[PDB]
Amino acid sequence: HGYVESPASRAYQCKLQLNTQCGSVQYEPQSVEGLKGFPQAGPADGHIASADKSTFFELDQQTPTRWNKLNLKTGPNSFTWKLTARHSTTSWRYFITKPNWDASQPLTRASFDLTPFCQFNDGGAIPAAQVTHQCNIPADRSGSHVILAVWDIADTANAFYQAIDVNLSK
Ligand SMILES: [Cu+2]
Repeated sequence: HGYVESPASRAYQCKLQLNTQCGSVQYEPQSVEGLKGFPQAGPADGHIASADKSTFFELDQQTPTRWNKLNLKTGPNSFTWKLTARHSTTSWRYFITKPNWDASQPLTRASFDLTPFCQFNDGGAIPAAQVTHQCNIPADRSGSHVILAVWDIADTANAFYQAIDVNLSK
């Protein structure tokens, strides 16, 4: 269990009350857990941000103004997870929406570039309670986008899904 605390994920911003009417996830942003195997398997289209758990379906809403967006620059960024339970880990992956994705429609695999812009494969090692990855957000993205951070667990069928709402500039 864990969440991306910086830049604050959509679920974490629900706990901080930067996002409103998120439902149960406000009280458990670390628990956005579904099956691993994304994108070949994993949470169904339209239900990625919720990890396809019905109680988190508020996170599957998508309008241009629904979610509070962090104003980030492209290029070097840092993504920091807070882990409330440090599970044997397969990988951490970071995906970003395609340049011409539609912020008014549900998030699907077609919304995202399915090649993650960076990936860290831990080989089952136990991570620390705070994990930070440094990657370059692609420069060809501008304006409103969603970054999907995915944590694949090595010794279960599960993964944690952390959508992050961003507004990108040079
Ligand atoms: Cu856990």
